[PDB]
Amino acid sequence: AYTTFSATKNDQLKEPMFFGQPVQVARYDQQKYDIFEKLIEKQLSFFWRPEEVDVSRDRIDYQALPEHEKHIFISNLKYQTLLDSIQGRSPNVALLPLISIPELETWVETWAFSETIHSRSYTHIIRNIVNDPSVVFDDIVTNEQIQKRAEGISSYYDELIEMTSYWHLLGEGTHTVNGKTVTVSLRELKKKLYLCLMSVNALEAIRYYVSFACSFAFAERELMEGNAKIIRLIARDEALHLTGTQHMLNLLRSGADDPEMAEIAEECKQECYDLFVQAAQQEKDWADYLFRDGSMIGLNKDILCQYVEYITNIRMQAVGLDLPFNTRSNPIPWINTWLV
Amino acid sequence: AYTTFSATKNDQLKEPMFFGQPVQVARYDQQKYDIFEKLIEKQLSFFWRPEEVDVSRDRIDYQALPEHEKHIFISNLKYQTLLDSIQGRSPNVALLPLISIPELETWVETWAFSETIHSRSYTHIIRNIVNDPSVVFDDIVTNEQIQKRAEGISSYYDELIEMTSYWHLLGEGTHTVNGKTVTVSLRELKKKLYLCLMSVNALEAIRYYVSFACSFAFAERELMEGNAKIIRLIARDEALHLTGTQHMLNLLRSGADDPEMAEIAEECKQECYDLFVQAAQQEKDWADYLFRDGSMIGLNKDILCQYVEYITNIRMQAVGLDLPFNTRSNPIPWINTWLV
Ligand SMILES: [Fe+3]
Ligand SMILES: [Fe+3]
Ligand SMILES: [Fe+3]
Ligand SMILES: [Fe+3]
Ligand SMILES: [Hg+2]
Ligand SMILES: [Hg+2]
Ligand SMILES: [Hg+2]
Ligand SMILES: [Hg+2]
Ligand SMILES: [Hg+2]
Ligand SMILES: [Hg+2]
Ligand SMILES: [Hg+2]
Ligand SMILES: [Hg+2]
Ligand SMILES: [Hg+2]
Ligand SMILES: [Hg+2]
Ligand SMILES: [Hg+2]
Ligand SMILES: [Hg+2]
Ligand SMILES: [Hg+2]
Ligand SMILES: [Hg+2]
Repeated sequence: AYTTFSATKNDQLKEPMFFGQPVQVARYDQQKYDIFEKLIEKQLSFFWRPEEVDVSRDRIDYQALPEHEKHIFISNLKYQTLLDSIQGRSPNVALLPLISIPELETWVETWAFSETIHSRSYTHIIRNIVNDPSVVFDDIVTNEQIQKRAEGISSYYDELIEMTSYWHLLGEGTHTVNGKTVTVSLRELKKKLYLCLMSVNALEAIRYYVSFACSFAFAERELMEGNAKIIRLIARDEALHLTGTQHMLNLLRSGADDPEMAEIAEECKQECYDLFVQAAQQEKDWADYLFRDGSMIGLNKDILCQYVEYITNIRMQAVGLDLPFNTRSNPIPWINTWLV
Repeated sequence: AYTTFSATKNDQLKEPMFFGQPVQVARYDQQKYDIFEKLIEKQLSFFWRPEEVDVSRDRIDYQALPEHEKHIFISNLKYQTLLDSIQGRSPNVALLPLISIPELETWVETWAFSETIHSRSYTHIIRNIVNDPSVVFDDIVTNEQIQKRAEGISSYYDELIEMTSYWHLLGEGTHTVNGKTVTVSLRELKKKLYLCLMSVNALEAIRYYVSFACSFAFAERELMEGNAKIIRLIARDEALHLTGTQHMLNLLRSGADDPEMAEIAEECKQECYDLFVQAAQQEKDWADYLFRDGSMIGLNKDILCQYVEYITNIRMQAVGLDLPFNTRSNPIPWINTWLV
């Protein structure tokens, strides 16, 4: 069913965002949704290369850090490297085979490309501060706690990729594959896309924002400046990445794009709620790992689930869900000097 | 099983380029083949935005152009837009699910991203010279001469993507899928990937350079200089894209990566000869439609035919194939100045 150039002259302004006919000519002169084209212009305007940032003094600062603080810093860096490794390849292998309008196709490619610049940033920081990089890169894959926090991210992507493969190969219906019946259903595939997309939104909206806080706390003490300059540039990109996912989900939820997608949003409302609360909870549980050997000036586990509670509430009402946490002002207003 | 984060701690230096474990950590501190790292570095240095090139006088020059020269100018541009539309998405959908070392994975995504910039520069040129872009864009999909010149490209990719889905889902073996026997072999998928790559090698190395010669012919008569600026930037990216496919193909042939690919390259050497002959022929048959309303003084079918002939021999030799055409000197040496 998938093709890299569908031979049908079709009207790309009238196609749904997903599961319509595959894009053939990449046009940018008109668009169903201007927002995706604007996010492409803005992300190209923000292009930056990690190597321009001097992180040489960070090697000295990290070495002087009080051990539990070296742990807080590198543990958070290791989790940041894991997320951007998944965000470099996955928008592309998971969403590109389903997009039917060109501007969202080129936005998903600009977004995945700015994710690999973030992964390149983390090699630039690690190699500069730790002298045997292999010690931190190999601990990403097997570290129990990084896997508990990231639990569930690969799963959503992988199930969507697998389901997409059945759909494109076999189409809808009940089929037999070696004695087993396999039912392919487009409604199910749309719920899977929807939940996947709400999970990417929770990843960029919440999961990165908790790590920015740990990086900028060091920056407030004039430590790890350098790492902070890079995390600032990354934070500016993520504001756009998050704008993109919020627009995609509000458009699907509003019924403006595919009527059936709005039905699915409403039916899936409780599972979205619980899934956001589980993402927040994983961040909280993580704070226990991070601050087990003691806290640092400006940040501890108490100020952190507070901040995760605050940021989850902001992101959840943005995508029209109900707030799970009791309303707060921002517990760490100093962070806005580094973010927005 | 395809996965976005393989749970196994693996030595990424010992994996093959293709069909080994899916990459989990995107690290850039070490590489099995540093040429892909050097190419990611080079491509990022060459970052350029189309929108910053002033193509306003091109509107006056194109207006002043005689009809048959407008035809030669727009047909060429319509085909280039079709190729980068396919090259923006197809590496990422077809190659990315099969790559096993991080440097090739990020080079394939930086390469695909530079193609969507080439697609975006063509919209910038088109929207500046024509009064309604849709008569250009809507003709591309339906132009039969464009689709005759293009035949082959979308199909190798879709076949490869299809075979990869059956392998990912079903695994190797002989299977019963809806009462039909479906055999999946990794050796046949390897051949498929290998010749997909030979084909990408032939579309980049040949089809693009023909289209460049037709663009710089106007520049040599001091017309279309804004378009000549963009095309010279695209050509500088294409030298990198071509080095990467010739290096992938030559490393697979050397038998230093996967031994079976070195066998595949030997066994399939005549199919690899034939698709280069077929591609060269597609390029010559285009000249009939390209100069159908009349030629230009230094640019006609015989000049385009011996240029295709000349560049096809240079390309085939660089990957160790036999030369099909009579050796000759460059029929249009003026192209050098524009290429470097
Ligand atoms: Fe990121
Ligand atoms: Fe992001
Ligand atoms: Fe290109
Ligand atoms: Fe190219
Ligand atoms: Hg997703
Ligand atoms: Hg997902
Ligand atoms: Hg934090
Ligand atoms: Hg943190
Ligand atoms: Hg940090
Ligand atoms: Hg939902
Ligand atoms: Hg929802
Ligand atoms: Hg959710
Ligand atoms: Hg290919
Ligand atoms: Hg191909
Ligand atoms: Hg030409
Ligand atoms: Hg060959
Ligand atoms: Hg070959
Ligand atoms: Hg000839």
